[PDB]
Amino acid sequence: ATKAVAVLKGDGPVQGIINFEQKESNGPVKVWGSIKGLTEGLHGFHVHEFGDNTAGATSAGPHFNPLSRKHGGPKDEERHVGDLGNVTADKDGVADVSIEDSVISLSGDHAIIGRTLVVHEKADDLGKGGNEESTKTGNAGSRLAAGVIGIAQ
Amino acid sequence: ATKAVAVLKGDGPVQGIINFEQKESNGPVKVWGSIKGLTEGLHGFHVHEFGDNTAGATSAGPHFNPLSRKHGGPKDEERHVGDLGNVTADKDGVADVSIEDSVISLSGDHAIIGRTLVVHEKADDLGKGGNEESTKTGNAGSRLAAGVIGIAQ
Ligand SMILES: [Cu+]
Ligand SMILES: [Cu+]
Ligand SMILES: [Zn+2]
Ligand SMILES: [Zn+2]
Repeated sequence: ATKAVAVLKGDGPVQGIINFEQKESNGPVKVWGSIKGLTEGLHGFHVHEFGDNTAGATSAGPHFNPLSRKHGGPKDEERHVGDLGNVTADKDGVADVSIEDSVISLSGDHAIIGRTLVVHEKADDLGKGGNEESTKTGNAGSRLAAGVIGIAQ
Repeated sequence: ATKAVAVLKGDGPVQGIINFEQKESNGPVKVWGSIKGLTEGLHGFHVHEFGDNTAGATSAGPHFNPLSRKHGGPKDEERHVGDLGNVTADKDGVADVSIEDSVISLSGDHAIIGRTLVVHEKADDLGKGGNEESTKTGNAGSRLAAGVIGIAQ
């Protein structure tokens, strides 16, 4: 199997460790971990194009989009590769993340290795907001914490 | 061209930004930037295998060594792929980094993308120390700051 990890950090209290596991290179990627310090409810959760934290999460660029599609939810065919949807924080501000995605990969020329995982201020509307921003960013708001996705064992 | 970047941070004052650029996939990588907060003198500078920052630099594992060789300096045939030698801090604690290397790559199956760049407390003896530790780590001592190597624009 192949594995990766991202340590999420930002200017505020939001932080966590997200693990990626891919049993087979043709297979789904399991994404799991704990993010704390979040407001209760939904938060946009995306892989952004660049593993560049020189200006914090801002320098990460847009959602990772090698197929040049519009923004969607992870279940949509029309989505960015980076569109992992939302994660949900409980009443104590903890998101016990558990996602399985068949579009992202840890290998190949479209790998998310070396790119940036971002958790956002607000819910990702999954492209259903009826404006141009919805089909670009999902209206998820600011970037609360980010981490470069690294090779793990 | 292919570009990457690592933002070095740690538990102490040591921090910096190191850029990577590779014009051709079978050509050299230019490595440049700045590191501050260092003691004056030589500091070991390596790519470690894993981009796992969950325990800071400690979780990055050993020097990246896909070809199973002994530790050396960058200009030695016998070296780890990750062996980038020493950077030099001036009297103000600032190391201005300007390296060209033809062993590391930003692409291919042994790419350093998603792995960890680490700056160390002591000089790297470049494998010439004449003890077991020399041919493993170069006696570079503790890891002062580290960053996962990410894809840059
Ligand atoms: Cu995002
Ligand atoms: Cu090292
Ligand atoms: Zn998107
Ligand atoms: Zn080495």
